Amino acid sequence: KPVKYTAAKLHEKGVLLDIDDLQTNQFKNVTFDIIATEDVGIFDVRSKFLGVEMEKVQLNIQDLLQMQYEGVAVMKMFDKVKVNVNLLIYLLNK
Repeated sequence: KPVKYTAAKLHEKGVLLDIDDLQTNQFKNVTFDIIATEDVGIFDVRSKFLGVEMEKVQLNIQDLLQMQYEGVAVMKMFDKVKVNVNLLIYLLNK
């Protein structure tokens, strides 16, 4: 069962900082599905644009925790999608 968040909701919440080359009036057209996997630490994240899956990434919460240890606040969850590490870890653990 995917948990779905629009880019706009994640932007409002502070999880998402920006999407390169997307006007903020297009954030409503971007949706992220976050899907559990057979590993408790690993999440399958799909990036959709107007209902179409454009890319996907597997995120291991331990890789995020390692970032929280270089004192890194933000990452690029997709080459264009900047996200806040601490808020993402909280989201994935919720």
